[PDB]
Amino acid sequence: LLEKLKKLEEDYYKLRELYRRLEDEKKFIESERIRYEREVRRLRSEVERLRSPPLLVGVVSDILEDGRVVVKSSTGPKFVVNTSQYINEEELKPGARV
Amino acid sequence: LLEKLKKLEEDYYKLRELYRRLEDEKKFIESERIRYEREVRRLRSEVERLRSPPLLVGVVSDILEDGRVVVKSSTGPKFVVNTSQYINEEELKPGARV
Repeated sequence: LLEKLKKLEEDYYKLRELYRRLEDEKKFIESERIRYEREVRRLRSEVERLRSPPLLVGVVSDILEDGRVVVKSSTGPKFVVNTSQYINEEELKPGARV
Repeated sequence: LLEKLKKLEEDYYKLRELYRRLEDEKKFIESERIRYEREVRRLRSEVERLRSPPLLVGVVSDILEDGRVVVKSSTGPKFVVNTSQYINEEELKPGARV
């Protein structure tokens, strides 16, 4: 009865202090989490963007109605390549750097 | 004295649980903190492979208005790749060693 309630009160009090004390130690940790969040995102994004396979420049030197477009590449030689579905043969005129 | 013992007991219960949620929140953050810190040091490795030798000189051929830069490499081919937020594009312009 009386004995029962006092033991509960003591035990709530005891653990209230334990959590309050721990909270502090991890508040310092949260501040750092945020710091690290900014950098996790910014670093990863700038590396993958530069790492991308170099998109070489060609100039639509010839064109055909069969899908093939002869692009004089800036490496030296010409290549005959077939264009994607993003770019269309309507967009590809002579003099068009691609 | 049942009245006395209850009043102290109810006082401590609410504070105890209030701190417990904060402790639980900030524990979870602790683990994520360590995971993300390891990732900033790993991402700095990716960054540092970009900074490492071999390196090749390029000179900027032109600036496209879409936020990409066309760089004529000293090998031959000019290539279109994205820009960084490490670098500035006010330092990039036609003839700009990079």
